[PDB]
Amino acid sequence: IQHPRIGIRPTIDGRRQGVRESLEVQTMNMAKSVADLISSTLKYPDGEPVECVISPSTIGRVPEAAASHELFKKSNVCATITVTPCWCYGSETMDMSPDIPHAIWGFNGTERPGAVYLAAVLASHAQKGIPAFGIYGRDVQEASDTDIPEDVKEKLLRYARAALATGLMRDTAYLSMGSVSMGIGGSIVNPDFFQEYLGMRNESVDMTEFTRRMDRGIYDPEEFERALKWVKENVKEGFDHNREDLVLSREEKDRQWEFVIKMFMIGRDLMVGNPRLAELGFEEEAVGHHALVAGFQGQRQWTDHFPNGDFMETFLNTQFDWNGIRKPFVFATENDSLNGVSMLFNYLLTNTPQIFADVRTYWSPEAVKRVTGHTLEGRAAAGFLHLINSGSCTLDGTGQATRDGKPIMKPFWELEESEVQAMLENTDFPPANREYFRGGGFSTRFLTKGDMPVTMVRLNLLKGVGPVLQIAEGYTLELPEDVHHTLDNRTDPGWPTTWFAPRLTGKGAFKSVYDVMNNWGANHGAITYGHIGADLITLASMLRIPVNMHNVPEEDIFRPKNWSLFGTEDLESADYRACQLLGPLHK
Ligand SMILES: [Mn+2]
Repeated sequence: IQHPRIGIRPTIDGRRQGVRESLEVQTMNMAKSVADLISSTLKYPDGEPVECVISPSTIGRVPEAAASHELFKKSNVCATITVTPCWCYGSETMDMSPDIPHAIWGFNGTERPGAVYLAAVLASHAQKGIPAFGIYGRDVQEASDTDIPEDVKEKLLRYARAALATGLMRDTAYLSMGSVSMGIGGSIVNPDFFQEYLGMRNESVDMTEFTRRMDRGIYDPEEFERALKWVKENVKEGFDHNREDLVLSREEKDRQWEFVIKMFMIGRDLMVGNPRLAELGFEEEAVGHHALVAGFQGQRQWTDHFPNGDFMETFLNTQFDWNGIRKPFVFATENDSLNGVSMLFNYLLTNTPQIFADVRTYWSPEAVKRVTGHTLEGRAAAGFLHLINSGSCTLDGTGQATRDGKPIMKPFWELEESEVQAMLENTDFPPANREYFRGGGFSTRFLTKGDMPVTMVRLNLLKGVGPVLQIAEGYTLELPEDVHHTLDNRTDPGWPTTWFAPRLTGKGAFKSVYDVMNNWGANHGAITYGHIGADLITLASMLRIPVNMHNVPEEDIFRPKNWSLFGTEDLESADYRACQLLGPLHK
């Protein structure tokens, strides 16, 4: 986990004999209050507070800009925020860095013409092709006021959350274990996308590596014994749906439990390395693959032979195991690298674990009535989607964590012991269906609680354009029990279920629930706790990824100010024109 910094640049009128001297304290204060707002509100994925760096002085002339640049170059700065209460000399004071985002906050004061600077400097940004965000508060503030108004706070934090996400991805790897899974497009990994858009490397390991490590004892035998004991005490094996001649013996199931535990360990060791392996004499394997995110191909070649990836996938994505409560390791079923990245976006913006799901079924009010006799009401009234992965899901996806008596998913450092216990208590692990997964294993089964606000998210590669992002804010649903059971028993009752209704807006692909499904670009989605659409739109514009589809209110759209120059009326097309022209950060 990197600690990318936000660089705060206090710019000032350069002229002295009184002018500059009298603005110094106010200008330096704006910088310090942004730093405080950020460091006391946001945290890195590891729970540490976000770190900021202020320029070595206020910036009135270019050599002060160069000094700031010098300091930032070596303080691991992933983005800048310029703050000012006054007029400053635009092109002499601006940050020229083309590979990171920039935001300018201009104080809305009258003696304090920060807004004139704001607009002038953003004009330079747009003219010189260096995208920058503009942060202007609705209400004139007194020259003395040091409160950051709420509209300003909101823009600053949104900008900062998205910037930090770009900073956390940069220079990390995606690891593939295996390759293409059952001709799924997202499993045909495109390194140009990772490299150009995300600043990321691609690593790769054939699944044979698992076998090698199991056969030769390349994992921690002490951990294994603690894991086996923990699993027996905490993991409840579920109902075996297998037909008579496919049902495994108690002995063979017990062996498979040992196997999937070692899978989890090896998967995790592959991603992030493990000091213990160096102690055991496997110095090369100890380093890992520097993976901020990864996937397991599984089907068909591995799952035809050996226990499936469900246990490994579930637990990497879950915020605890026998070693205690912890960050998740963002992990893609079927090596769907695009779903992995979709989950990664959500994860880095929220510090919360991520649901991987097949978008399995659209249930219309009509089909529910025919099948169950029940007329849908409330949030479910317009129909809904069955979100269900083929065996694995973050246990946090139960929705068993709670805030104000409402279901949520939490960053790991906020998880209480009773919440973790409730997640386990409400989860089952049915043996794998051996008509699909000959090699065996155990899937994960639970039902996500209703009434949880969530965002479903997907990146798709469009040939000759690149990645495009789709976003659907909505709510999890609680169906009447007999209705849930009917719909479930008829689909895949060995797997975990989330019932999802997207918010409809009457525009675009959100006129009906069917249209949301009909416009979804893959079999998979990434689903996070929270309504994070506006954050995703902001992140997307930083990465020059167009948004093909979202249900976020237009007034929450926050993009660099030069997008505006591509159009104010057809925001979608303006977004494609801007992303098209600017291209990916690292091309
Ligand atoms: Mn799938």
